[PDB]
Amino acid sequence: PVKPNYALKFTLAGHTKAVSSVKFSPNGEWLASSSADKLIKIWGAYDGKFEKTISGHKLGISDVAWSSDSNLLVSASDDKTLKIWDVSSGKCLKTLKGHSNYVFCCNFNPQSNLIVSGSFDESVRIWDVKTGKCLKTLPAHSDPVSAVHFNRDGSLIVSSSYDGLCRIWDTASGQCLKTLIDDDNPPVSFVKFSPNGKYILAATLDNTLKLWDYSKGKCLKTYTGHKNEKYCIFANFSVTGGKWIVSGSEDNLVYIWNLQTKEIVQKLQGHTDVVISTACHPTENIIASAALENDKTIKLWKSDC
Ligand SMILES: COc1cc(CN2CCc3c(cc(Cn4ccnc4C)cc3-c3cn(C)nc3C(F)(F)F)C2=O)cc(OC)c1
Repeated sequence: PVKPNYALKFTLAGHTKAVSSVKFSPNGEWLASSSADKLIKIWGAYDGKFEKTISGHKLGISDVAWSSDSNLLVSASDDKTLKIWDVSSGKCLKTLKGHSNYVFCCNFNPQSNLIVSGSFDESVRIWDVKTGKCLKTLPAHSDPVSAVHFNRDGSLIVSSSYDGLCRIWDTASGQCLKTLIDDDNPPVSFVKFSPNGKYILAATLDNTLKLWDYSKGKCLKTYTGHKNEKYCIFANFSVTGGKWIVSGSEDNLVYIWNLQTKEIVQKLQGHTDVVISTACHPTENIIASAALENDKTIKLWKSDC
């Protein structure tokens, strides 16, 4: 494929404040969304059909993530907690307490016995899913933590922060294995491992995304053309068809790049505020996007490649 042809199929209205994060369930059936309105919503991944609302946090929610079997969700809230939810019943199974400021980002490990979180309190915490207890507190950064992600076998965690650092952590020991910097130390607004686990995709608040080989510390690709100077915006590897990079943008568009050539191959227009979050369906060429307070809708876009 040379270029995709993503076209708007559904617009998902229901949150009453900015949408903070959207994620597809690993089994492809569902989309979960979190919002500053303190709610989680569940939507059909293929038809946009509203499914249910999950409530219980006392303040807005920044992030949600799915367990590997698609049965559990974890949410990260301004109330300083994370919550583990059984999706099909809606019950809160555990409340994870320990952070001393907003919890901004979260993820399960692939085995989904652990949760990693990053907080405005500048720490990363590793939690046991079964007991809800904090296993490790990492003195990870000197500014809020903008992203945390496990690699494909769960042995590593990558974190990013406004302090301009990206760090790689040994899940088992909690030891910092690598600190990665970039010229002029722009805030690092997002990071995540590539699906094969060999690369790091990192956003910096200088309107730039970079694909890094973190082992050799070498920048392999640079993607520009979007607007990213103010917000932490999710980015993705799209792998079900053509190999793309996907990101939101502060000009209200979804950007899609060719991973190897770095050329913009499509811009998706429709949102009326910053596109803060995008996600890529695990098996079909479907993108979900979500926007800030002046918009508050989620959109599902479908491509033939
Ligand atoms: C002190 O300076 C700062 C400023 C900022 C700015 N900041 C704060 C608000 C915010 C931001 C990014 C994302 C997207 N997101 C979430 C998890 N991972 C990602 C990529 C969601 C939200 C958010 C949370 N809630 C409850 N409502 C929202 C919404 F904006 F949608 F209203 C964001 O950029 C961040 C920061 O440290 C991290 C330090």
